[PDB]
Amino acid sequence: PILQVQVTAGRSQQQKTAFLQNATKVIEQTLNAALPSIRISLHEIEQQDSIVAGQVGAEFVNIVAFLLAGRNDEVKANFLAAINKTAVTTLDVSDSCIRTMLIDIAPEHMGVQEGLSAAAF
Amino acid sequence: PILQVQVTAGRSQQQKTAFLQNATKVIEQTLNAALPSIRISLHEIEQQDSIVAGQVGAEFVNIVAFLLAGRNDEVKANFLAAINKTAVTTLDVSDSCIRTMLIDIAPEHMGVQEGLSAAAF
Amino acid sequence: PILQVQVTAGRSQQQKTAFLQNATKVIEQTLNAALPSIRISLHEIEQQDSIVAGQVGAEFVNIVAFLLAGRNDEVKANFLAAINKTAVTTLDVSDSCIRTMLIDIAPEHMGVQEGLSAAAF
Repeated sequence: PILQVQVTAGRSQQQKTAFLQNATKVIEQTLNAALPSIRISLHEIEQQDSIVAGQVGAEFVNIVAFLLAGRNDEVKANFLAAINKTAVTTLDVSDSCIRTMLIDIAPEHMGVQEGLSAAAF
Repeated sequence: PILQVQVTAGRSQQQKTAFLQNATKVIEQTLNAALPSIRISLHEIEQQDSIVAGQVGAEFVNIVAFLLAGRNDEVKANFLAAINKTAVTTLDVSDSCIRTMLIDIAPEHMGVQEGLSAAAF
Repeated sequence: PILQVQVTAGRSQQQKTAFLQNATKVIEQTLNAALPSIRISLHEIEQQDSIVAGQVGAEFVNIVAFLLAGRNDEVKANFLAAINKTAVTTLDVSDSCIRTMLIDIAPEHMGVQEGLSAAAF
């Protein structure tokens, strides 16, 4: 499951390092995808370049997760809980402010190694 | 509805400030989501880091909007019109160059407060 | 089909220029969308701001492609192959490390020129 993440700006590397590290380790820990399938990208966002509720500058994370369809409401429900857990622990933010977004892609619609669709595996 | 936005780079803050402000106010004004549900993130893009039609460096906006499924073609159709309106007014761009992308997420597939899926509310 | 792209950081412009140029030319070359419909945005990502497999700093690309639904598994399958081809040729990376993500949007859910949904055309 490749992941892209927006966090409110202003963290040390190891925050935005260890977070990606146990984000990977939690993406394995969240069934399927050994390792080579997962990636995670962090892209910090400036205050006065974001708004939570209606207050510009409000700390935030949104995870968009692209996974290969065929997975269960409850394993997905499990991703969400452990990944909010990790984001909280190692990004030093609130549980409430992480918006994850689980996007299940079909094997013919993900272009992977060699540009052969994921289906062709 | 959390929002992520790519605009061609080169604006003053208040442009890329007031735009987010009435983008929020228009996201309320566009039925459902009181406030705490909405967020908006702006991420400006350099010329020669984007292309509209086939001409590198061409002013542009693309809004990706993540909303909770269950909403109507016409309220969505309403988002699009007022949000192109706002993007135009306060980002100082053309109507034609904003590409919005309405993505309706299911309540079990959005991880929100506490990492409990949105369904569990 | 508007495109957003994350590449591992560290390329010259013309890499991240010509890539967008034949990415456009290949998006035409991949049936439908004359030109004014396509856009492509590149957003480079720092090492220690990304992870492929579980190794922070690993060169990578992910293309998210937003296209208007109604297109065939095999033309999409064609996008993937030529666009991995182009990404490889002109971004100087491996075939295996590009993750594309084909997202087919419905004509009423894409807000385009004038903020009139794409359906209304």
